[PDB]
Amino acid sequence: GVEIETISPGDGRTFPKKGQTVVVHYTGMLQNGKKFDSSRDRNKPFKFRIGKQEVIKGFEEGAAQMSLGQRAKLTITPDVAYGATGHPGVIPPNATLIFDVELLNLE
Repeated sequence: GVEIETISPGDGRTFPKKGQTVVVHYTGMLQNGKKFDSSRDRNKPFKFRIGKQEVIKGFEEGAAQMSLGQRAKLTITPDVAYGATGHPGVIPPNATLIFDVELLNLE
């Protein structure tokens, strides 16, 4: 599943909803610390839509438990990421993924 370790609290009231556009900064790492993706390098927020299957399952599941202004470390098991196949490029089979995520806005 998804483990959430809070670095900075959100308001604890305002969470992502169906029909909303989620606006976040994120950085994705393997367990060994290596980066595979980021929004922070381009220095601009990344947007994705709840329920629209635009990101891996674990990432959305984690974000949906975050409130406005929260920054957290999401630990995501392979079965809700890329699983036994991994993905072309950095991500190997059975990769538990680490995401540094900040929930900036909901549009």
